[PDB]
Amino acid sequence: TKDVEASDYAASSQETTGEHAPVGNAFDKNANTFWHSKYSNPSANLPHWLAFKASPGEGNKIAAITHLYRQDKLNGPAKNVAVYVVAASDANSVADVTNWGEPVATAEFPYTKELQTIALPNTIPSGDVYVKFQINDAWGLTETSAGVTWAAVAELAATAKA
Ligand SMILES: CC(=O)N[C@@H]1[C@@H](O[C@@H]2O[C@H](CO)[C@H](O)[C@H](O)[C@H]2O)[C@H](O)[C@@H](CO)O[C@H]1O
Ligand SMILES: [Ca+2]
Repeated sequence: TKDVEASDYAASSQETTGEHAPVGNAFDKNANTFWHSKYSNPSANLPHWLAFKASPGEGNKIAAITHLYRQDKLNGPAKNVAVYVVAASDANSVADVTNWGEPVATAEFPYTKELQTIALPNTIPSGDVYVKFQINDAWGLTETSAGVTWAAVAELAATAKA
């Protein structure tokens, strides 16, 4: 698998007050930086999401989404998550996508900071697509604690069959 060019980043919210965690940090190929949902007041509640345009080249269809948690500490990583994909011809930009359709994939991540890979069905649109990665709930401050209400992602990407 090969990494797919990403562009046109969007997020349901982002924290820039309590720390510097804007949406761009989930796409900069740097495991030491992350996007964080907004938790300073007025805070954002679940679900949280990130969205981007994936451009695998004409003729190709993306194969998977990868997710890398923040790497400094465990602080309630994503648990149940969902992936939406729409053809790029459906809207002018990521921000113009109103209807994401049914999820093409769901996963329950284990309690960890290691890289997660979500395989996508071979029936999704080929070509350039808009992608939304959505965190519906989260792990707790420990593995058996009540789930937290925020989210953080160090790296998000699409891959394609090389
Ligand atoms: C600054 C710090 O270490 N704070 C701790 C909390 O961690 C922060 O949590 C907020 C969300 O509430 C952000 O996620 C931020 O990035 C984290 O550093 C931690 O959740 C609590 C409980 O252990 O202690 C705080 O001290
Ligand atoms: Ca990063």
